[PDB]
This record gives sequence, structure tokens and C-alpha cells, in this order.
Amino acid sequence: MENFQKVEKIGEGTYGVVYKARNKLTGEVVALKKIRTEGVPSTAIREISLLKELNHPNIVKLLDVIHTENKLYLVFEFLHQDLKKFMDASALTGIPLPLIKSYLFQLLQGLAFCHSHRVLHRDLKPQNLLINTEGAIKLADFGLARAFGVPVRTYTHEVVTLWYRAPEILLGCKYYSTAVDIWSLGCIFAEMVTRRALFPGDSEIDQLFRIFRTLGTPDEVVWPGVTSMPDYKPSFPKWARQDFSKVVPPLDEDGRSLLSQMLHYDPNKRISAKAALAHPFFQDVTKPVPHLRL
Ligand SMILES: NC(=O)c1cc([N+](=O)[O-])c(Cl)cc1NCc1cc(F)c(F)c(F)c1
Repeated sequence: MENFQKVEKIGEGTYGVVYKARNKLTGEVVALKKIRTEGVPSTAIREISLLKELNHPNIVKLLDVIHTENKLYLVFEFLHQDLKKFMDASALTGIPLPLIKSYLFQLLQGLAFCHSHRVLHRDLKPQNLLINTEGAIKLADFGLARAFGVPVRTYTHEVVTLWYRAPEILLGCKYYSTAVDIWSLGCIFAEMVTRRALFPGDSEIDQLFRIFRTLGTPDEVVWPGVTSMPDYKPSFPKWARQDFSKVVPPLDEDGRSLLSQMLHYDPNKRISAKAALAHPFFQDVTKPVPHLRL
């Protein structure tokens, strides 16, 4: 590394390999993501560079965009653990409700900030939510999707997770809205509560049908325009909706109410991050200290 000192290979994300590195100068520890191929659109580097200006306590800071030797590196502030690992570690006992609430509240603040600045995430999942010992949780990878449209997969044979994809994306809609992030966060909220993924689809159609089996096959009544979506087929089976009391037990009515608003089929009826923050579910929100083993 011309300037860094690779500590370890954290992983291999959807846009390239990730390393924990120490800036031999500043001495700071950061996450270095090497972006995928043989050109790199200058349009992307400009859009990405804009993301450097985004500053919010619940958004992982993009410290630098390095375009040298014709390669693309993203330098991010470092956090020791992601929500996926934390949920696994908390599987036996479950994440306490007060902490689930704190995390959801913080993530909505982060989304409200991004959305008011016209930035969408598009690929929220537990792995993209980072946490620290102080009880904070932050969104990682905001805006990278748009600055790269949709490259389908990661870069080198790796099963793309569809579990958190909004139905409008699954139905072929070409224009994503802020609502896709609320849907993903709703799925994550449910998973923290039940300790099981809400919609663990194994294919795009299995994903769509798992959603339909739980929330009911959508129709023009609940989702005006759904039958005209690019990938909608009149041959879709028609399943009846289940009750939330059965979907995320034993979550209370405040929680079920908020979740139901985050999972409305019509992107336009789906609650905004701003509005969700005012929901009664957050009346008693606090900021608990999580039990992190690093
Ligand atoms: N900003 C970041 O801090 C970070 C970034 C990316 N990434 O995509 O650019 C990834 Cl993957 C993991 C990250 N940390 C969480 C983490 C740190 C570890 F040190 C570790 F071992 C682990 F599993 C998870």
C-alpha cells in the first residue's frame, strides 16, 4: 500500500474486497474497499465524491475516494461489527426490545437524513449496518448503488441476498424510490424481533412468492398499478394475507403497527423515515449499551 498498512481482510463485499487498514500517517484505522473493472465511469467517481459531504451520526463516514493507478478505493470510518454478526451472537437470548428500538430509531434517523438529501441506499441488509460499543448503529454503503445503477451481482461468483428487496424492485420497476429502503429496514426490524429472516427467498420468484404468502398477493385495491408492473404475471397464485400477530410474535401492537406501515405494498403508502420517527412505538425509546464481544 502506497500509504496504507493492511491489517486484515475484513471480507469480500458486493463491490469488491474489503480490508481493515491503518493509515501509516494519521495512524487511523479504516475500512478500505477496493472497487471492481477496466474503465471505471468518471460519472461514478463524481457522484461518489459527493457522498463524502454526507455527515450524520448514523451514516458510516466516507473518508476518501481514491482514483489512482486507474483503480477505485473507498476509505470508510471503521466499526468493529455488523448487525448480522450481532444478531447471530444474540440468537439464543434475542436482542432486548429496548436495543432493537434504539437501533431502529437510529437507522430511521440515518435514512431520514439520506432521503432528505436525495440519497437512496437500495441494498440495506444486516451486513450493511455497523455497530459500536457506544450503542450506535450506522448505515454503510449509501449512494453506492445509484452511482453504479445495478451491476446484478457482486463481482466474483457470490449469491446475492434478495431477502430485503422491496416488491416493486422484484416486479421489475425501473425507478426506485426512498420507499425501497423503508421496506428493507422493515424486514430487518422483523428479523431482530423474531430472530429469523422474514422473507428468506432462494430466487427472485421464491422471494416474491414468500412475500405474497405472508402479506397476500397484491391487487389493484391495495396497490394501484401493480398489474401493470414489468414483471407482473396474471398467473401469479393468489394467496390470502396473514395477520401480523402471526408474523412477528410476540411484538406488541405499537411495533406491529409501525412494521405494517413499513411493509405496505404500494411504495406511496409506505411510511417515510421522517413519519416513522414520530410513531408511538418510539415514545419510550432510549439508547442502551449493547453487550459486544470483539
Ligand atoms: N466500515 C467498516 O468498518 C466496514 C466496512 C466494510 N466494507 O464492506 O467496506 C465491511 Cl465488510 C466491514 C466493516 N466493518 C465491520 C467488520 C469489521 C471487522 F474487522 C470484521 F472482522 C468484520 F467481520 C466486520
